[PDB]
Amino acid sequence: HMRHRTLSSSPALWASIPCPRSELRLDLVLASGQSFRWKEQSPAHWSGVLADQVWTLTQTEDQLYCTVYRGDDSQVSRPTLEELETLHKYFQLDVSLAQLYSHWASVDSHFQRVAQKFQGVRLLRQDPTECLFSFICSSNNNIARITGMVERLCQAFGPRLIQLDDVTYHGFPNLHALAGPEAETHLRKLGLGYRARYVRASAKAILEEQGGPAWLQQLRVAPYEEAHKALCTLPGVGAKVADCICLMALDKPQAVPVDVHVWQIAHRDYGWHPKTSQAPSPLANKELGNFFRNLWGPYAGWAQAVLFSADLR
Ligand code: NI
Repeated sequence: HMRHRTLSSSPALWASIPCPRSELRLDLVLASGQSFRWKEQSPAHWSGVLADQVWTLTQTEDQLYCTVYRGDDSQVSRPTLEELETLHKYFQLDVSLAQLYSHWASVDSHFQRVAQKFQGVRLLRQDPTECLFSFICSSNNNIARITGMVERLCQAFGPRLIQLDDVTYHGFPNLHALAGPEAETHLRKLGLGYRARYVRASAKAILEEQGGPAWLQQLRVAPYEEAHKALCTLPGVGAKVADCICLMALDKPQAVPVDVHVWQIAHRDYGWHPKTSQAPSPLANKELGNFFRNLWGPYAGWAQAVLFSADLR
């Protein structure tokens, strides 16, 4: 029976990445919303899956402490350099948040007030497949419910990696696993509802009509507007979901997902109304997304995430 680690209960198995807490708050970032796969299994210790490894992460004011569970295969040891470089990339630590916050507050009076309390909110750089199917599950859904759908989906379809205490960790499934003749039926038993059909159909579509997961990497290299349009050809992927994926997995920092909640924030906190009829809609939604890119600049999606974190708490 292997156990989740804490920094005190096994110090020899942890490795540090220098990182001030003003650049990264784990409790604000790893909290369900961007990813649905991290859980605080003991206080201040976040455990979750990256690719095919399980990690536990914790931090001081100055350091990000990391430990990785490779399975029953290897002898237990500290994270390697390359494994740490993965986390560095995952948290996009090359991007200075202090500078971004400063720039956003300079033209946005409301962001300034809000951001004081909620520093260290950045965007994870997520796997496109995981991101796509997680956000297909997000339509007309809440975070708690999405988290359950995603976990149950991984448990039924993805490979087992390891078990820690009562938690069995699964990798996110590949396209082929989600595309089969039984997939939708199974996913309905897991409670996805109508979302079940879109998961299977989008997996099939990518495989049969786009040339497999290599297509998702091409979108990572394509410009935001083309990637966004391409994603909107998938079953169940409209503007909000395409924008989520653009921002969180295809390196498009200007992508700004718009739904009824963003509409709320914008109207209440920014006084925004559409300069158009509106008797929400796709053109009005895009206008709101344009309002925020106009206001915040090319990292508008990142600024939005700060506000979404502040509102949720
Ligand atoms: Ni009004």
